[PDB]
Amino acid sequence: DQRFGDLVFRQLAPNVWQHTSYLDMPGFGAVASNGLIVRDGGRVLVVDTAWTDDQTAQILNWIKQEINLPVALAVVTHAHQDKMGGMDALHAAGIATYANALSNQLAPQEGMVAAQHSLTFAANGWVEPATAPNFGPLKVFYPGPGHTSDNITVGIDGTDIAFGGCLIKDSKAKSLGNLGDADTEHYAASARAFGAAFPKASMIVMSHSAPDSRAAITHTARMADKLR
Ligand SMILES: [O-]
Ligand SMILES: [Zn+2]
Ligand SMILES: [Zn+2]
Repeated sequence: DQRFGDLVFRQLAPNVWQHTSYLDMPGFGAVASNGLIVRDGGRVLVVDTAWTDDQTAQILNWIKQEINLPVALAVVTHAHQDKMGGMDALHAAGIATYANALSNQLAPQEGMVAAQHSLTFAANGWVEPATAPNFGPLKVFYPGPGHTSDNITVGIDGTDIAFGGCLIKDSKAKSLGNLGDADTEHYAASARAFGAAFPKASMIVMSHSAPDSRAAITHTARMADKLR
């Protein structure tokens, strides 16, 4: 771990880092949320904002210090604050932003600023390529409704890493976290669909646990079986 102001950064693979930010949300403690930073040749790609604009600007500061290449785009994985709370900071920095069309639709009512561009998805869940131009190694997949109706996931080609966002919790988790906007009927199938989309990913990264093996997926799905 690298502490940088109030955030934490951890290298996961040669061109991949996890960003972590915290929100002291009254009645729950200081909640960590993780996203990703990927160097693709001469540019940087970001998955998820931090909770706030200020924290997200700090992610960009860390990138400037440690990588020193332009951030070409960011993709955010649903319309909750931990994933989209820093959209304004990305826009102020001139970064092109992407989210599930449904996330952009939901953003205002969730108190979020929408991304600039909307991703749409084929019936099988893979992103429609025209809507994710220049995504390089980021392979975006909609696994079905789970943690939220709009949750999306991202594999990183050239690595063993797939990012489940808030859909997936680690193999030791006692709960599925914030289910306030969850789809209880479809959660288990959506967790399993994420696993099936990225079958060779041995490192599973997620919002509210440290990186884990694929047991994160099986355990999450087995816990989600109890929601039905
Ligand atoms: O979330
Ligand atoms: Zn969420
Ligand atoms: Zn979350």
